[PDB]
Amino acid sequence: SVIKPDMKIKLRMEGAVNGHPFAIEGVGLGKPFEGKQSMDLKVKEGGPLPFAYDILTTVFNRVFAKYPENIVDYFKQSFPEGYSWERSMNYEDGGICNATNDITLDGDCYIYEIRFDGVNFPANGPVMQKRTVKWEPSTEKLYVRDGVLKGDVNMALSLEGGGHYRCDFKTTYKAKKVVQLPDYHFVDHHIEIKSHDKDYSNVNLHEHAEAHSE
Repeated sequence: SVIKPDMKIKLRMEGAVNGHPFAIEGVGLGKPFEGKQSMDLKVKEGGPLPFAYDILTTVFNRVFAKYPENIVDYFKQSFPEGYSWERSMNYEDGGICNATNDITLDGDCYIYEIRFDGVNFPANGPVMQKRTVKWEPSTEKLYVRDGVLKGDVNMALSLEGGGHYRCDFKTTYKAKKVVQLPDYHFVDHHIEIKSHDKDYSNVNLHEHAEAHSE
């Protein structure tokens, strides 16, 4: 297979939040079969970012998910051609983020082309006022719809000062070539920023994911 235990990551994100443009590029590595990955992100345009960095982290590849033998792996199946996904993230206070990622493979490195667009975040909200701490772990529900894979997850950001800020995710994954379709299943996720400088110009982001079924 084209999927090897150790692979590299390279990405560029171009986006905007409340109409203000920015761009971030990253370099990382991961273990597709263990569902582990790490990366170093750097703001190239639009910094210092005037919004909570956390609204970006889950946009920074389900190929990095431990898939058991009894569960069809939609993602690892799609390479070398690769796959792409679209997502809408609806926050409880009206803020909404749309994102897309086109994932291709070059040798042993995945290449991401990411677009990010968020709007309607309240000026006094947790995002614009950067009052988030981290995302809580989550469980994504994945199911097939019209020959493609859909995935929804109830997300929540812990807020500095107590409480949580809820956001609902709705994603569509599209393999660039025909692959076997899986049965309804789940993917546990745990994303964490391990380090970063004061204004988040540099960020070290890690993620751990594992799939499973009833």
